[PDB]
Amino acid sequence: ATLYKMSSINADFAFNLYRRFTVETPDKNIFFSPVSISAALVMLSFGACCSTQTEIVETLGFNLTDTPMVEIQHGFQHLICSLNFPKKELELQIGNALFIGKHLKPLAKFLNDVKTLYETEVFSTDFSNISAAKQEINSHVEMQTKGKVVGLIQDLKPNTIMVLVNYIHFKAQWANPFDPSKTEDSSSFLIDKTTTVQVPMMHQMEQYYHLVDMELNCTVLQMDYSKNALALFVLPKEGQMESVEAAMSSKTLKKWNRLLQKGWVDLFVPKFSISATYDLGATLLKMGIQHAYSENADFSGLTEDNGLKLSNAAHKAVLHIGEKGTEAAAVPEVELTFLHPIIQIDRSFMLLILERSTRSILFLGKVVNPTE
Ligand SMILES: N[C@@H](Cc1cc(I)c(Oc2cc(I)c(O)c(I)c2)c(I)c1)C(=O)O
Ligand SMILES: [F-]
Ligand code: NA
Repeated sequence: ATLYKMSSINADFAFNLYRRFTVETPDKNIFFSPVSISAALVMLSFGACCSTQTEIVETLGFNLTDTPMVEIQHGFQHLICSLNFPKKELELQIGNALFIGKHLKPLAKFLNDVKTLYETEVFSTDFSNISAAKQEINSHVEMQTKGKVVGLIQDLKPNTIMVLVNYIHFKAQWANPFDPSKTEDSSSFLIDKTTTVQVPMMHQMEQYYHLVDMELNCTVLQMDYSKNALALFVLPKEGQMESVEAAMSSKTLKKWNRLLQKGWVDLFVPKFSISATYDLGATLLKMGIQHAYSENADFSGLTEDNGLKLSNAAHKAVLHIGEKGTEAAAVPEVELTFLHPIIQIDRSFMLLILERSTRSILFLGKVVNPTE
């Protein structure tokens, strides 16, 4: 039940956070894992008390009258268990960790609870050595992501006390892989009104769920992975990116779920990779997480020691889109005449990667320029 309520709330948080990012960095690539951020902040909240705690979950979009705190905590336990369960043909792990200055001692019950509930690991770190601390954090993340997310954290100020990190590991195959013999190099991709970049353009004629949204002035194309997950490509009409961004919400996803229809599409999709790195504090504080960052932070559920507060919450997300899926691997031959409409993704678009069993947003972003 809680898992069901969480989907809409987590999606609205995703889009609200996305909009915060557009105002921090206008007209630049955006790419992050909403569900991983949500889960990490619920974990952090598990060690917080009073307003420090309620600020976090309310900023995530929850109403404590509707979903009591313990229900949220257990709903996210169930979510992580579900997403991270081993599945054939899909690797999916969301995860997080805390790095805490060595002078502060976490409560053993907290450590054991968050490992059990959320798979979280917690490390004692000497933040007086900034380069060493960054390497420790980044090595942890690189190992947890089987090497895919490298250099997640880039900046730490002196007097760092606690760092939250969150990440996602994702490996998947398209239900309908592209034939690499049809991939065209150096196709033109508009990164703004007048500027083009050259990108390889994959090409497949197949049946896809898609729609033309007359209200929001965009075309939506659904491409399934072979297990659990799917991609939505959101292609705004000329000059309509801003109106699309403003409209994205859990209500919009519900509308599209109903209106998507299947048919033949002569489809052209760029082959590319995207990444982005964030220090989330700026946005999260604006969105309402204040006490956790202050000298009055109440982390009594985390430690009996005085002086614990959040210093930084860091996140990096990366994804490849290629002929097979997420991996640069061969497409076996076995796995591959009326006039059909063309959808050509040759200009800036929004991208969602969704997980079906839990209705989580694994990745959300805007591809302004696919050639980083
Ligand atoms: N129809 C197919 C394909 C599909 C899956 C998902 I996941 C999705 O994204 C959401 C996200 C939220 I949040 C919702 O409340 C709803 I309804 C759909 C959409 I669009 C389409 C299915 O379900 O397998
Ligand atoms: F196939
Ligand atoms: Na296949």
